[PDB]
Amino acid sequence: MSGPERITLAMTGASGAQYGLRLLDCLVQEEREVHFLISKAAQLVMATETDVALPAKPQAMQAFLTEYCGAAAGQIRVFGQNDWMAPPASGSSAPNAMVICPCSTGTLSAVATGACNNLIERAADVALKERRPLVLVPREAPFSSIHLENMLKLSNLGAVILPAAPGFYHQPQSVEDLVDFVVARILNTLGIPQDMLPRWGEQHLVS
Amino acid sequence: MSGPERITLAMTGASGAQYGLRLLDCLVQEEREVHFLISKAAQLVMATETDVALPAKPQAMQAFLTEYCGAAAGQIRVFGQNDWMAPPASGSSAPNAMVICPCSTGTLSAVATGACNNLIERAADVALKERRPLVLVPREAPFSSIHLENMLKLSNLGAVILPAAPGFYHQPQSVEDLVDFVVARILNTLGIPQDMLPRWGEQHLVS
Amino acid sequence: MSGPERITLAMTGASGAQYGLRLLDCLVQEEREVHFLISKAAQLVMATETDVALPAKPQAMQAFLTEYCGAAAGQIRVFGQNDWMAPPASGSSAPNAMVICPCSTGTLSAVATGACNNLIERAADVALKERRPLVLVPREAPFSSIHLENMLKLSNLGAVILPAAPGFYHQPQSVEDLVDFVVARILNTLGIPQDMLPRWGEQHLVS
Amino acid sequence: MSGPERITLAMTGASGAQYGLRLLDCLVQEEREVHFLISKAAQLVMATETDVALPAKPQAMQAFLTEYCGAAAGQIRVFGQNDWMAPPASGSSAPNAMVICPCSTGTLSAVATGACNNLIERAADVALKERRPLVLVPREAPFSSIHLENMLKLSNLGAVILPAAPGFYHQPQSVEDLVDFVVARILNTLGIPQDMLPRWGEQHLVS
Amino acid sequence: MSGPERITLAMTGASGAQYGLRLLDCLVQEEREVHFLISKAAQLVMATETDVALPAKPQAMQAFLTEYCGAAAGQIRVFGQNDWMAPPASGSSAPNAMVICPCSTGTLSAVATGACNNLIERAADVALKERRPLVLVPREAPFSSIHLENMLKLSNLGAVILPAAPGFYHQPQSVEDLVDFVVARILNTLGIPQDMLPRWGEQHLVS
Amino acid sequence: MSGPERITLAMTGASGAQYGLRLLDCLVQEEREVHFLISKAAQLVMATETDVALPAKPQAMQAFLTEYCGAAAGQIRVFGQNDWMAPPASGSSAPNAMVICPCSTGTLSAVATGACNNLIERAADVALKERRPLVLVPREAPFSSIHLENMLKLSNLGAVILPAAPGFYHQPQSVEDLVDFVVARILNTLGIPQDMLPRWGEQHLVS
Amino acid sequence: MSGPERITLAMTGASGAQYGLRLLDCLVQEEREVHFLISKAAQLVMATETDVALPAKPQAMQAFLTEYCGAAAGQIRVFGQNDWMAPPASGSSAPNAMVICPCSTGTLSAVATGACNNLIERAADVALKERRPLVLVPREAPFSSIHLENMLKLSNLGAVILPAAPGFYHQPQSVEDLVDFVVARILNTLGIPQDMLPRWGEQHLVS
Amino acid sequence: MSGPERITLAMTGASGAQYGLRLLDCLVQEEREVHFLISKAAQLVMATETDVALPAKPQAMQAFLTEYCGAAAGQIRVFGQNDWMAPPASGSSAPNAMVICPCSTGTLSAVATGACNNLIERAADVALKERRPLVLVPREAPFSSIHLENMLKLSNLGAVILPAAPGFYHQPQSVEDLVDFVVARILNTLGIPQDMLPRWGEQHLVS
Ligand SMILES: Cc1cc2nc3c(=O)[nH]c(=O)nc-3n(C[C@H](O)[C@H](O)[C@H](O)COP(=O)(O)O)c2cc1C
Ligand SMILES: Cc1cc2nc3c(=O)[nH]c(=O)nc-3n(C[C@H](O)[C@H](O)[C@H](O)COP(=O)(O)O)c2cc1C
Ligand SMILES: Cc1cc2nc3c(=O)[nH]c(=O)nc-3n(C[C@H](O)[C@H](O)[C@H](O)COP(=O)(O)O)c2cc1C
Ligand SMILES: Cc1cc2nc3c(=O)[nH]c(=O)nc-3n(C[C@H](O)[C@H](O)[C@H](O)COP(=O)(O)O)c2cc1C
Ligand SMILES: Cc1cc2nc3c(=O)[nH]c(=O)nc-3n(C[C@H](O)[C@H](O)[C@H](O)COP(=O)(O)O)c2cc1C
Ligand SMILES: Cc1cc2nc3c(=O)[nH]c(=O)nc-3n(C[C@H](O)[C@H](O)[C@H](O)COP(=O)(O)O)c2cc1C
Ligand SMILES: Cc1cc2nc3c(=O)[nH]c(=O)nc-3n(C[C@H](O)[C@H](O)[C@H](O)COP(=O)(O)O)c2cc1C
Ligand SMILES: Cc1cc2nc3c(=O)[nH]c(=O)nc-3n(C[C@H](O)[C@H](O)[C@H](O)COP(=O)(O)O)c2cc1C
Ligand SMILES: CC(C)=CCOP(=O)(O)O
Ligand SMILES: CC(C)=CCOP(=O)(O)O
Ligand SMILES: CC(C)=CCOP(=O)(O)O
Ligand SMILES: CC(C)=CCOP(=O)(O)O
Ligand SMILES: CC(C)=CCOP(=O)(O)O
Ligand SMILES: CC(C)=CCOP(=O)(O)O
Ligand SMILES: CC(C)=CCOP(=O)(O)O
Ligand SMILES: CC(C)=CCOP(=O)(O)O
Ligand SMILES: [K+]
Ligand SMILES: [K+]
Ligand SMILES: [K+]
Ligand SMILES: [K+]
Ligand SMILES: [K+]
Ligand SMILES: [K+]
Ligand SMILES: [K+]
Ligand SMILES: [K+]
Repeated sequence: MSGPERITLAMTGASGAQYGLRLLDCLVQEEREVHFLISKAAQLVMATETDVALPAKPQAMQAFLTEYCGAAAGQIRVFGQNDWMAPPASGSSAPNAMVICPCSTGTLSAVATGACNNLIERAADVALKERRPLVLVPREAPFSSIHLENMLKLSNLGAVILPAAPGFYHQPQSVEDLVDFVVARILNTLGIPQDMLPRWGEQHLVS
Repeated sequence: MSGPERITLAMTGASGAQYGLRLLDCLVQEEREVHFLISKAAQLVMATETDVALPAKPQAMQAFLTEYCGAAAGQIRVFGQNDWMAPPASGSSAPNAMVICPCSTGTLSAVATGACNNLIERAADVALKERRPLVLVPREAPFSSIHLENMLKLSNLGAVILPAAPGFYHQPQSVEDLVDFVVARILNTLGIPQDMLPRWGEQHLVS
Repeated sequence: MSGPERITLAMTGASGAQYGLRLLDCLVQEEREVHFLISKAAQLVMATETDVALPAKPQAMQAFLTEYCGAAAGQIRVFGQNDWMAPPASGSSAPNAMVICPCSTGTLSAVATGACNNLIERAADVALKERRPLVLVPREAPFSSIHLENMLKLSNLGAVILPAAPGFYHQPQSVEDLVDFVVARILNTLGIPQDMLPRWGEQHLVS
Repeated sequence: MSGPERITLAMTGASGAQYGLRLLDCLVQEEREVHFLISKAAQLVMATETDVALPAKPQAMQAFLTEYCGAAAGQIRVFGQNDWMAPPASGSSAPNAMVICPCSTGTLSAVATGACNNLIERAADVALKERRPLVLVPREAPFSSIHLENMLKLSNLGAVILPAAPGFYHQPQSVEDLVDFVVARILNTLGIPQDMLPRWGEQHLVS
Repeated sequence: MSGPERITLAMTGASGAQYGLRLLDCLVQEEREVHFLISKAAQLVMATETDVALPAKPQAMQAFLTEYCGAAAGQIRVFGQNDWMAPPASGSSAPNAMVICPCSTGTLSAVATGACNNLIERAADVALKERRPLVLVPREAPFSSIHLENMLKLSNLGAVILPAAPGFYHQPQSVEDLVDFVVARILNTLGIPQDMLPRWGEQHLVS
Repeated sequence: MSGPERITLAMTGASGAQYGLRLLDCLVQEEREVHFLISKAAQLVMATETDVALPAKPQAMQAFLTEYCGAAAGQIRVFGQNDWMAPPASGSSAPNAMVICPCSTGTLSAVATGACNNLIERAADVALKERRPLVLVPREAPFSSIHLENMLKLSNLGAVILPAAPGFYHQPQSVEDLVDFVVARILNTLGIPQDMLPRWGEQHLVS
Repeated sequence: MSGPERITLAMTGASGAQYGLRLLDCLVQEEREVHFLISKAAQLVMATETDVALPAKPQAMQAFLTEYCGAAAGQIRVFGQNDWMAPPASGSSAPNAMVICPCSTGTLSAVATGACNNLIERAADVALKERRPLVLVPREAPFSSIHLENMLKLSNLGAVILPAAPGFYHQPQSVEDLVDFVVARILNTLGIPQDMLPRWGEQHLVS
Repeated sequence: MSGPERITLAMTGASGAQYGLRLLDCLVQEEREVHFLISKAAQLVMATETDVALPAKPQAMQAFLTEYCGAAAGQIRVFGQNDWMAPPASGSSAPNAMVICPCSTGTLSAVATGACNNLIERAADVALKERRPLVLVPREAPFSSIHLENMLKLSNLGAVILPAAPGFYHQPQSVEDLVDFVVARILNTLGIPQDMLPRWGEQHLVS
């Protein structure tokens, strides 16, 4: 397979819960193992913006997402916000790529400063120290200078800052097509196959 | 009226021509005077992403947009890319707010470095030196460190960096609802009334 | 009216609870709408330094402060520390000026780094990104280099750093006169009328 | 009225005393209240470059300028260089816009470093801390890196650096027309009406 | 006595709980007063890495540690994570040296940014502002650039960054000898006598 | 004795002359030798804010302060603003701690830039180069970025920035109790005994 | 002869075409060889601000300027904007001093960033790399922070930033006298004799 | 095979010679080719801290280490400190990963500054310029700001700073278990299999 076998997928409390659920679904369809983390605020976002009725506790959440996605037993792990016995908490874990989608400005801040206050933040700290892939998907507008400095610091350290800023150059017809644009770029970044977004100009030879 | 009487609206060659056309339409409906500039690349974007058949030359373009938007005679000015006799080229002009929507990474760069190679770039240079409003609406993903440094520099100088990163917390049902989210935030930034996006929590008293 | 119609007033756990209560009282007397937030540590400060017996929960706190201040029904809103449905949590809210009085070194830090861990910190993050007024009133001595760097960063971004450092040039006779000095400068900063502190030299013509 | 009711006008010892006297005259004609400060070196410049015989002491200077300008009694205040009882010395004063015209490199330095050695320098320090308008009009050539760093620091803090560098694009015919160009840009910066310099392109609709 | 009479000893959730317990034991044997703080994560580390069954609540923990160490009544104080009435929370307290051993990357971050979210972090903030000794003992590998920037900032402000990186130049024979190496260097840093690690070259006169 | 035998006490022209006079009184009561310096502006502040009728010339001022404070002959030295033969002007002098209380923004600037224009500024320059204690007590609000950069630079070089920002956590009942709070913190900083402000939590053992 | 034998004189599209034409005339009268470059925008400025009817193409322009200035055949070279075979394009050319007069903000930007988009910009890039004289004469007001950073960078690298900011201390009587002031300072900078501006104080011996 | 076929292993004169010998042994057992370099000071460390009697000259050292490790002929190359004909001296060499274990503060400095004074330092310079793996294993405590700046610079350039700071979370029972912890993390960093340190949480599915 091309790309990572295991992805840590963290959802934090920015608007755009649809992006994180669609990415989860694509990762599952690509037979990847997902270590799923979700913040309390992201739970409130998902309740507000979607009709997904996500259970609160990790085992119930795991059972629910496995069914929602059509996943295999064991394919989605769920870990709670203080579960330091989970693989993402240590750099001695097997290597995973990590994506924070969506990424709140508060989570962006914590990652940029090294605040390590829950498993999402620690997981990101471990990805950086181990030089494992780290993709942040912020959703905010305007971005203040606070936000921008935090994104620049992490981009300079090799994190990929991938704003939830979809393109329109494949004539999107629905909200889903815009969601899938962003998801496709995340999968592209990770080196995971996707067929939602064609390869630009692949068939163009000259002019 | 609340907000500026005159807006310089520059469209550059990032994906998201729909945002610039919808903002133009809203500004016209709010009885504002618009000084419209468009780059050659933005013309190619508009041809690719939309069914708007925009004429190439400024007078024909002006006639076309006046009709497209339902504007009054004289309400949309169009100026070509080297027209230094246009108001935006000089800080001795009457004051305008300026929005670059969408803003390509190349236009972002030119504004951040002071490159003054066409009227859009000069207009932005004048807005900064005169401390007149300047709003950039970049559409790109990932953002590299190049992009982020350019956005940070301009944000620190009082430009508003407003990525084309719509929210989902009003349960959007169509591409248009996402377009209108971004447009609403631009109008909010400018201090121009809009009723596309409600005032969050306006009716919430306690808890 | 001169100055903002709505002020977000956040009290955090620095010494100087008297300043925040007096400012609240002045804002109420000036017929402003106040969105009141208070941290858990600020509750402990208020219990230690004052004889105000503030209820713990937002609705009871709202009822209590409305009575304490002589406010109109609805004039003081109180929002709890995780209430993301409150106006201050979103930049799509109606615009407010925000004052953090007093501002702990920990809240100063969170605002400077963009940590967004409760509604006070998120509210400040939103004020900065929206270029809405943000006034911090730190109370600390000595200030370390940590403190000073955090204040400088925010001052450079247009926040007003207004230490709780009263002047003596109007011959204060009581603790209240010193409290009112600081409050007056906050109201001056906000553009709200006050008659506690005269306009210096207003009547001086020459020499 | 558009623009500030009160301007603090400080003349320092750069060449270009004509600019400061013409601005004073325009401000008076626009019915503004002027708080006038002049350095000892600026007195020597005025004696060298002009035929204005300015008295040395503040009351005599005030009487003289009131007559020279056709001002109303009380409209021009003059304050001496150590008069800390004057409004500009305190941020608790009524708000004024401040212009230093012309601005010597030494005054530029003092403002950039916060040196507070006379009332002009303190007044500028107060304008910055209160986020009241501050316009500096340097006259120097070449500018060294010392000069440029000082101007950049203050520009980054929201001061307007407006060099005495007139334009020629309205075909000036006299020294006075060049003086009036610079004065017009200062008044433009302050938001005060002026009809010396037309609004560029105001009548240009297309091309 | 040489060295401080009172040490604030904070244990945070890095691996190396043995270092903190051994330092506590040495401090007790040197008749020092210890103000002991421990984070929730450090409690989980101690449970995982050692057979010390530490009670959870401060009074029970105090009784337990007094017995474990052979301490005098009152010699070990224990304070909970929000106990702002404890001496370390205020710079008006009697002076203490502070050691964070072990120091997690998250606690390192909080100290470097001034986040003041529990008593350990506030205590460190107070040590820095009062220019009282502050020793951090990080245990992490690799160190990322996040970690290193945080350590550099604090080292530049006079904190001692003392990694849990034992030496081998006294031919250690056990895990305990390595633990005691690090502890000895902490005591050396604090100016407290120790005889675990000889003074290098003390008896070497020439060559 | 604990703390320095000799303190250079400089009063500059910020509001808060009461702080400097009370500190002088405490230092005298602690049998310290004081080298007293006062700026011309500080003389004007003392005349405005207090009923102390301080003579202008150093010998008369010395006689006056010796009486005002109950000092021993020779215990208060007074030196004029250009007296380079005074001990504070040279690092070859016997070592003193220096406190600038209150510290104007102009004196803060001069110390931060090394301007050495009077004996107070030179004395501070000498304290820094000799790594002798230097405590600045600024009184200003808001602090601008100018102020904050100057304070940060000096704090990074080991000066203590101690704003005149009293605490309220010992339930102050008078202006004097607030003055004494600040004075106590200065004496704490210097290592001089004081009993105005208790040691926080000294009697708290657990919880 | 004192000063350079060859000057590259580039005119760019800032207001102040009179300065560039007068400098050209003085250089010709001093028997210097001039390599003349002019941007398209500078052609539009010259048409607007002057009655010089400058031909568009380099050979016609050369013939025209030779006549306008009274120059010898071959004394004024003109090179077009993409003529890389011209001496200024290579550092292996014979050495020239270069002056950009007037210098637009866009040309200032290009030189500061190394953009090399036409022969003027490349010529400046070559002057810097060869440590040959480079004088920029900007004409703009206000200068923004963009402008100032670009000028500072180049000043730090040894370029001379000489704003078109004439002095008045030789009692100018006409627009020409102000033009000649600036020209004189450029010639002074280059080490070329001029008698338009006397040597200040040359005859002053004492006082 | 996973990971690099060739590792340049440099031992420098920090304490911790055991780490370098154990890593050498593991690399040999994993059938990797090792290019071994050792500094003169590291020879003195090995003599002091271990009972390995390492010959001084490269051929004798090679024979000795081949036997000590059970290596194949040709599997360990040894190169002397000025042998510029060795592969590590040139980026045109076949690619190797490089580890400096242990890394003295002096070698850390040389690598950070580009000092190229022996083959170890040149080899590291080549690894950085070729973007080949470079892992430094410093052993020092405290780390000064000198050390930390050097580590930060190299970490920012993509070197891995892996302090000799073992963890205790697998209940180490001997000095060897601590040595093997660090070695395992180096092998993890390099992508070489190891079974000394389990993959954290690999078997944890939920909670
Ligand atoms: C409905 C809703 C939408 C939100 N949208 C955003 C958003 O788009 N971006 C953002 O940075 N925060 C947003 N927030 C706020 C955060 O959720 C808040 O700052 C929180 O502290 C983030 O915490 P977390 O990073 O632990 O998830 C939203 C909150 C809610 C309830
Ligand atoms: C269909 C199309 C879509 C594009 N989308 C983007 C985009 O989303 N962001 C971007 O920075 N550039 C985009 N580009 C590229 C630019 O248009 C290109 O870099 C151009 O030089 C911008 O020039 P301008 O700033 O003068 O408009 C796009 C180009 C085309 C043709
Ligand atoms: C009585 C009392 C007084 C305090 N005084 C201060 C103070 O003056 N400045 C400060 O930064 N923290 C002070 N603190 C500490 C904070 O309250 C503490 O650092 C807390 O974490 C701040 O949290 P908050 O920012 O969420 O309110 C005080 C605490 C108490 C209990
Ligand atoms: C006739 C004359 C012209 C001057 N022209 C300038 C000038 O153009 N720019 C400048 O920075 N200083 C000029 N100076 C010098 C200053 O006046 C001098 O540096 C002085 O210290 C400025 O002090 P001030 O800032 O208190 O006015 C001039 C002085 C005189 C006497
Ligand atoms: C068994 C165990 C070992 C840990 N080892 C480390 C470590 O060596 N370094 C580290 O920075 N964090 C380590 N952590 C993680 C932290 O404990 C986590 O990031 C936590 O948020 C730190 O919180 P604290 O600073 O409040 O103690 C470990 C956690 C556990 C459970
Ligand atoms: C009554 C009075 C009160 C003042 N209060 C302050 C103040 O609180 N802070 C300040 O920086 N300057 C204050 N100033 C201004 C200064 O005294 C002024 O900037 C002066 O140049 C300081 O000079 P010095 O540093 O030599 O004492 C005050 C002046 C007077 C007359
Ligand atoms: C009449 C006229 C006057 C101008 N005045 C200025 C000016 O004073 N300063 C400036 O930076 N640009 C001025 N401009 C704008 C520039 O000419 C424009 O930004 C252009 O892109 C500069 O290109 P160039 O650097 O290749 O000459 C002026 C333009 C015209 C037409
Ligand atoms: C026994 C011994 C132990 C040493 N331990 C260390 C150490 O732990 N860290 C360190 O930086 N230097 C240590 N040094 C010092 C260095 O070896 C010394 O600074 C040397 O110049 C390093 O040179 P190199 O980098 O060429 O190996 C030690 C030296 C000896 C003899
Ligand atoms: C949860 C845990 C074992 C953290 C330690 O991991 P690492 O050694 O810091 O990568
Ligand atoms: C097009 C034109 C007149 C540019 C000059 O404007 P400004 O004086 O630089 O603001
Ligand atoms: C609570 C909420 C709707 C946060 C999103 O606000 P914004 O779009 O980030 O200004
Ligand atoms: C002259 C005077 C009262 C200075 C104090 O003003 P502010 O409180 O520093 O703004
Ligand atoms: C817990 C408490 C009294 C904090 C205030 O201490 P300090 O005045 O900030 O050193
Ligand atoms: C007044 C005097 C002797 C200044 C010289 O002191 P130092 O040698 O600069 O410390
Ligand atoms: C036009 C040309 C030969 C450019 C190369 O010049 P140089 O070697 O870069 O100074
Ligand atoms: C020892 C040698 C051939 C050094 C040159 O290598 P490279 O071309 O600098 O990578
Ligand atoms: K959470
Ligand atoms: K174009
Ligand atoms: K709270
Ligand atoms: K003066
Ligand atoms: K805790
Ligand atoms: K003085
Ligand atoms: K051109
Ligand atoms: K060597």
